[PDB]
Amino acid sequence: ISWNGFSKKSYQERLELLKAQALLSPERQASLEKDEQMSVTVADQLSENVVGTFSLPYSLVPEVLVNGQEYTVPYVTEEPSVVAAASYASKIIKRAGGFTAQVHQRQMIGQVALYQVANPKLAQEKIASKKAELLELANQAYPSIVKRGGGARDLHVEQIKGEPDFLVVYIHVDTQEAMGANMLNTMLEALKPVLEELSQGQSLMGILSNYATDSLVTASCRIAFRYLSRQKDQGREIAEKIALASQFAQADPYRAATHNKGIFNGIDAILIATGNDWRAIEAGAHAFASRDGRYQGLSCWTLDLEREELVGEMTLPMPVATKGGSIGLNPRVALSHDLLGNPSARELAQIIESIGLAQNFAALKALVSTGIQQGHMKLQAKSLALLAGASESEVAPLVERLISDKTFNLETAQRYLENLRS
Amino acid sequence: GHMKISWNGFSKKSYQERLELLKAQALLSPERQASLEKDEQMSVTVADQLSENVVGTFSLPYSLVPEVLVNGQEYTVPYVTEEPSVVAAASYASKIIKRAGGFTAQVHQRQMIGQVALYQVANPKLAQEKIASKKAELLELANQAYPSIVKRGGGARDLHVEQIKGEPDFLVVYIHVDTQEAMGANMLNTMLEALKPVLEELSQGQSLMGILSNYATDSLVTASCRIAFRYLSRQKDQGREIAEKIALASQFAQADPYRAATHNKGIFNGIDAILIATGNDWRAIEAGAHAFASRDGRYQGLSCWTLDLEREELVGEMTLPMPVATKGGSIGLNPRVALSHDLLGNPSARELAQIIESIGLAQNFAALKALVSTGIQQGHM
Ligand SMILES: CC(C)(COP(=O)([O-])OP(=O)([O-])OC[C@H]1O[C@@H](n2cnc3c(N)ncnc32)[C@H](O)[C@@H]1OP(=O)([O-])[O-])[C@@H](O)C(=O)NCCC(=O)NCCSC(=O)C[C@@](C)(O)CC(=O)[O-]
Ligand SMILES: CC(C)(COP(=O)([O-])OP(=O)([O-])OC[C@H]1O[C@@H](n2cnc3c(N)ncnc32)[C@H](O)[C@@H]1OP(=O)([O-])[O-])[C@@H](O)C(=O)NCCC(=O)NCCSC(=O)C[C@@](C)(O)CC(=O)[O-]
Repeated sequence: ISWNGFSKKSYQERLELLKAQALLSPERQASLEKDEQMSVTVADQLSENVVGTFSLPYSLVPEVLVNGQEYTVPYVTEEPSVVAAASYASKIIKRAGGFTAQVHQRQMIGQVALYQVANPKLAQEKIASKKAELLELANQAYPSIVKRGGGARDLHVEQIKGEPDFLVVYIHVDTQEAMGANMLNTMLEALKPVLEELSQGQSLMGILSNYATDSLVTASCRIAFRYLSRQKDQGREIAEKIALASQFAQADPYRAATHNKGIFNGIDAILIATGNDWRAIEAGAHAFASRDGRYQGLSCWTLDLEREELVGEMTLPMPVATKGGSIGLNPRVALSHDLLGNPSARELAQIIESIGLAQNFAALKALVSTGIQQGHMKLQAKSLALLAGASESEVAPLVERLISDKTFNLETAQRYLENLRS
Repeated sequence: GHMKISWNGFSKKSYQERLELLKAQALLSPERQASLEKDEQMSVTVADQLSENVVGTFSLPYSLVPEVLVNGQEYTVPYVTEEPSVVAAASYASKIIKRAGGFTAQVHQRQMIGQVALYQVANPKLAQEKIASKKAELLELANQAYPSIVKRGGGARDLHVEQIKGEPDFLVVYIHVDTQEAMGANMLNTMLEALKPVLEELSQGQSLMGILSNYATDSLVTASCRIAFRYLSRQKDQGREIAEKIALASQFAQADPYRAATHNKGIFNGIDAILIATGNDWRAIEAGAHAFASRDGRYQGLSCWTLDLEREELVGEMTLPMPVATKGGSIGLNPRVALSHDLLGNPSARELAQIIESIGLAQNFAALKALVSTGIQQGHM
């Protein structure tokens, strides 16, 4: 069964189409049809001073092809056109072969800040020359069930200049599937007393870093010009303008901020659905956006003129998880993982990275062609046309006559739908 | 000050007791209090209007951060977060800072920046001089396509052109528009799209895009607190060391981007919580603020904590772009978002921006105080 015409289906028809796809078990489908929410007693366990619950929309972005595997992505967003834009971009890019994505590394970085170090140079080399014992110390409670390529893998000391000067020790630990810093804090808590003794300094803090450069993930798409425009040869011009738009985000931070914001309309939507910490992802990615000395766009769009293809690519820190937190407490988050086929943490990271590039593509394509206002008043005319009882074959001629008028309401679509039937 | 029911021991109250205490405060109307007691949620029919392909609704916790004193006015702040200890830390930090006199905050400006990128300009210098010398007609043009914002005190205020070098060269026109209580995305892009045809003619170039910018440097807001050392520790003699170590933690975030990211992440645990509660766009705030953190060439912490040794006080300060809104979006559609604005006394957009700016510094304060003293090992309650 295809997702064609899913645009124009009603809420009840969307749930029947999802049931036809057979993506959810009987229990999860029923849970979704009752619109089961996280209970107040559960929310009382996740947060403090809880006095109720707050609800947001829950949507589906279909036909997300990542590495030859197709997914139905769950979105949680309150902003109109975000889901429609990701769905439109996902369909086009699926026709172009889908996304290719990889996880370069998956390790979390912890750091211990030391200060009041008499000689940072000798302390740097003294701690460095005990790297083996320091990592052996950090690995002593995880000798084999973790020490199979996981565990504390690397350590190094660096002199960070400034006011004052800090001696920072970075530890690199294999994260596994859970969002548990229990691994990290066990290694940090034991290294702090030793690092103080080796450096003859004082420890300021031992904390995880959300600048997760040991968890980079890249996704890419390759779109033939013929897929960008129905017109003859104008798919190349749209491609040229999308590559220019990507260079603008590299040149002006005022554009980079908006460029990267559009990326995170989708990334945060799937991060919320899957119960992931979007503040950590937003921080690491936006810090990553200025790694070359200036805040620039997080994705690149270039032209392959000889193959006649538009190429998109984006690398971000994406240390997402599939266990822990609200994943096992929020029943709709568990349903979101089931919906995606229970992907691994690395597989989920490549799906999120792909929808962010898909979200970015739909924004740039609209900005450089029709504009972003046009696409905002076509979805209203569409939703108002469905509330007026229009069939699928008559939505399009009703939207053209509604969008023709400056202002239209439900009473406007109803009168026009009646003339269409007269 | 007494004669007003206090929030002491609110941590230890049960869910039903929290609603009774909130009812005793008399902050919500009979309808809003009842709406909260029924735990009224946004319906699927309403959510159907906010998003596409809606197949249900997604629920998050909804919490209260009490005793948020901003500019001598006290508030009960609503939080929507799924992360444990976030609400507890913001409540704890707000109580201490309330004892220290609360927050002082200001709004420097409240204008949105839109931009039109031009390329293929034969003479960018002459095109720059042609567009600049017609600022008056261009901004009158920008206000003629959105007349309703002019009738309420707002609209396009300033314009300027910039030559951005590179490959290729861009000629970018920035407009500064007064949005009033709205975030003004629909407003701005409507004005930009109307300027695009004219700017093409003035420059004899091609328009690439006309779009709002989330780098809202015309909407900076800073909040600050001033905490005597005696308030930093219950021992009333260890507050100096706690103060010194929080200032060191604040400078670590200025020196190491690996710390700055975590430092700024803790800020937005609270900022995003109140942005969701009030129906505001946290993606826009996250993007502009994190871009703002690298304005001096390196990604650094967004807040400053310094020592006033002669006054024996810890000083905190944070400036962020905060172009929040009180009308539009899901405001007035999500019944809990309208309840959140009522709970805060229906503050103006500028007053709301100073509450959000203050709670972000309060969140940052509680994190630094813990990392530098007990540490954040698990903190499971
Ligand atoms: C929104 C569209 C797709 C409308 O464009 P359209 O012409 O109305 O599309 P369509 O209705 O003719 O159908 C084409 C396909 O698009 C999908 N689709 C189309 N409509 C719907 C719908 N109601 N609900 C669900 N899916 C929809 C859907 O897959 C559909 O296929 P179908 O199902 O018919 O076989 C287009 O105008 C667009 O891509 N706009 C871009 C909006 C965007 O990218 N992001 C929204 C956030 S706005 C923002 O501020 C971010 C930004 C833009 O600033 C970032 C930046 O500046 O870089
Ligand atoms: C958590 C406390 C307050 C406990 O520390 P404590 O002193 O043992 O708590 P307490 O019960 O003794 O103090 C009571 C008061 O504190 C608040 N409070 C205290 N407990 C609760 C509770 N269960 N529920 C609701 N409110 C609570 C509340 O205001 C309460 O007022 P009262 O009811 O007594 O009148 C303290 O240790 C703390 O502030 N820790 C900071 C933890 C934190 O910042 N969490 C945020 C998420 S972690 C994060 O952001 C990542 C990070 C930190 O790396 C970012 C960064 O690096 O900056």
